[PDB]
Amino acid sequence: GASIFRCRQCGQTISRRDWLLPMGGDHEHVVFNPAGMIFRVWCFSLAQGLRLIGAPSGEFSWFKGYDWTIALCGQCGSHLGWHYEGGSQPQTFFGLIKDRLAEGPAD
Ligand SMILES: O=C1CC[C@H](N2C(=O)c3ccccc3C2=O)C(=O)N1
Ligand SMILES: [Zn+2]
Repeated sequence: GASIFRCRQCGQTISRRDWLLPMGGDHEHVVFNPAGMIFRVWCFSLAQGLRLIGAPSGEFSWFKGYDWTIALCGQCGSHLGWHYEGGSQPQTFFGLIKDRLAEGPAD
C-alpha cells in the first residue's frame, strides 16, 4: 500500500518508495522558501511524469552545489517540487513536496 507516489491532484504516476534518496542522511528535509512557505520535501533519485520548466538556478537552493528547475505534474500542471542538477553524488535528484503526492499500491 505504500509503494507508488502519484500526483495528489490528478493521479499521474510520479515516483516510488524504492526511489527515495537519503540526502544529508534523511530523505525528508523541512525547508522554507523566500515567500515564507514551509515544505516537507522528500528526496528521490528518480521520478517520471513531470514536466521540468525554466532555467536551472542556484539561487536560494536548499542543497549545496545544486541548481534547481521547477517540476510540474506533466498531466495537470500542479507544482510537485523541483529537479536538482549540477552537483555530485548524486549529480541530480528530485525534491518533491510530500503533501502534493498521494502514496499507495500498484493496482
Ligand atoms: O531549492 C530551492 C528550490 C526553489 C525554491 N524557491 C521557491 O519555492 C521560491 C518562490 C519564490 C521565489 C523564489 C523561490 C525559490 O528559490 C527555494 O527557495 N529553494
Ligand atoms: Zn497532476
